[PDB]
Amino acid sequence: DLNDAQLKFANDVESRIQRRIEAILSPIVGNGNVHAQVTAQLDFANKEQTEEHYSPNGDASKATLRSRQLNISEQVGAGPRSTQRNETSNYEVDRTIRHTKMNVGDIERLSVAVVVNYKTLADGKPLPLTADQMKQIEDLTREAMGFSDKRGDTLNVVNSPFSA
Amino acid sequence: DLNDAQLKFANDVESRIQRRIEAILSPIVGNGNVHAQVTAQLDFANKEQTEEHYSPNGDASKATLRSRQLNISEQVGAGPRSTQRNETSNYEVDRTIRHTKMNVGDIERLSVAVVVNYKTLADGKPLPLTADQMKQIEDLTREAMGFSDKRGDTLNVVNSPFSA
Amino acid sequence: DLNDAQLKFANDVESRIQRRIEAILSPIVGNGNVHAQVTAQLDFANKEQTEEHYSPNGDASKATLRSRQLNISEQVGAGPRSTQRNETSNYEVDRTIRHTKMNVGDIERLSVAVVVNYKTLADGKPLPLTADQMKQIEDLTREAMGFSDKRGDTLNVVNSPFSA
Amino acid sequence: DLNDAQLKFANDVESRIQRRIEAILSPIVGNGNVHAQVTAQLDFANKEQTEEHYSPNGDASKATLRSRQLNISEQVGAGPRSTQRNETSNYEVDRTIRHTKMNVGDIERLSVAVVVNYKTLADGKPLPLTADQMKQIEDLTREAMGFSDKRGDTLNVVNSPFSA
Repeated sequence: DLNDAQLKFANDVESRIQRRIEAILSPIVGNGNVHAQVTAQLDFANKEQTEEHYSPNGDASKATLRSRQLNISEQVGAGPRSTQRNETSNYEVDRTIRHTKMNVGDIERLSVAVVVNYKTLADGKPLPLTADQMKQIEDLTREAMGFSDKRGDTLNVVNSPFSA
Repeated sequence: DLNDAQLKFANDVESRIQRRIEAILSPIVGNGNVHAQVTAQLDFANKEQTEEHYSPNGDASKATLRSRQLNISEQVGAGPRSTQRNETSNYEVDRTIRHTKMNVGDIERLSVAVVVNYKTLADGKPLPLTADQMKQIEDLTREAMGFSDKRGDTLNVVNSPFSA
Repeated sequence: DLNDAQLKFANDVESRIQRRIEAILSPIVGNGNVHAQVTAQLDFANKEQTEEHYSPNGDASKATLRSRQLNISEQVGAGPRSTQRNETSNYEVDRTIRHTKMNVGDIERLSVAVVVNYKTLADGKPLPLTADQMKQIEDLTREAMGFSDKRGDTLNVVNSPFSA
Repeated sequence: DLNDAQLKFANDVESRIQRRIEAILSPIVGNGNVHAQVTAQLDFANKEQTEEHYSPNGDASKATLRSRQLNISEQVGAGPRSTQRNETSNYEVDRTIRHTKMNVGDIERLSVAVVVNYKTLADGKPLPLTADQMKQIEDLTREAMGFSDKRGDTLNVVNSPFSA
């Protein structure tokens, strides 16, 4: 029931990422000379979070006060000195409440496998690509897939001649 | 259901960013001599936040007072001196409450992949572009995509001859 | 639903900024010899704010009083002196409450990309523009776009010959 | 009843992982020259979790205070010294409540078995593949299956000639 809807959601996301990669990889490598497939680890767990933050007021310069009683006594007779300080302070503090409801269906970790073809010249020899072109393909695929390191995304692009 | 609506929202945003990039990249590079694709990491999490800020009043110059009782006693007989100061102060403080409801569907991180063609002169030789022109294309794409560093936007523009 | 309305709002704002830029850039550079595109980062977050400000009254010259009790005693017998001052003061303070509801749909950051053509004389040679003319175009575009530094606006105008 | 629905859910997930692997393994190894089967250990246990986190306030620099009473007495007569410090502090602490409902049907551990064929040249000799090609197949399968180490995923790809 709901599981099938989630699976179809994942399939559509993967297909659209695949198409976005293919769109940029087509003009330079050529139609059919590139194949990519995407798998997506998604987030279907309902989470609700409330965050409370208090600004520190331990420093007297940023401390906000409402009432303060400072009783000071010094009975000098060091000799028979007698110092007494009774201090009472009531503070008002900064407060920030944030309520967050995470979206259901977010992407947790995306791994993408891309395979490119060789280059057959007018003679027909399948000449492999170069390192610079491979790096360009890797960068383009990283851009298309929305590659990020916090998610833990992995990308692998290899070059090999396609079968007949 | 709602996930499909969010996905269509993302697709429309990406398509419009793509079209905006293409619009400026067309007059100089030429029709079809430029291809770009956009992916958008969006924000579909409902957040509500209330912020409270208190202006500090620790300095006597900016401190606002309502009532103040200052009892001072000095019984000089340092000898048998006896100083006593009882101070009570009630303050009124500046207060700023901000209530914020973040919009659903905002952009978190935008990464854009742009590929340009080579230059075929009247002879037909695919002459590659220059560094200055590449920098101009990068700047134009950054302007079109709304490039920002707080979001974490990444842009990659590479030059390569298009396939037939 | 609402997201589409917000997107159309952004598109209309961007189109009108584009048209305003084109309107002034047309008479001097010429029809079609200028192309500009605008992207707008907008504010669709409902914010409500209440601000309270108290005028400081720590200086006796600007302090407003309602009731004041000053008991002073000096029993001179420094010898066996005995000074005692009990002071109680009730103040009335200036107060300013400001309630603000920010508009939904305001502009946060505007970045604009403008491209101009070269100058083809009667012979037909595409002569590039000059530094003074480029500075004039930059100033005119800044004026049209409502360029501001608090927002974080970025503008890029480059000169390049248009393609056929 | 529900068990059959869960089993069909597992079968669909396994079939889609199998198809994703086959899709990338087809262009290079060839149609029919690759066979893969997937088994999935799934999560059909309803879990509900509430998490509470308190920011530490043991350091006076990050400690937020509401009321503080500090009575200090020093009766010097080390001699007949008498120090007494009575300190009472009321704190306000940061608080974060997270409520999480894990999705039913998540993947716990995925193990995948892939078998590839040999290479029969124009002569017909079944030449085995190379180490580099085997490593490429392993990497592609890891990418397709969403291989992860936290889950405990295991992958085994072996090379052997297919039977008639």
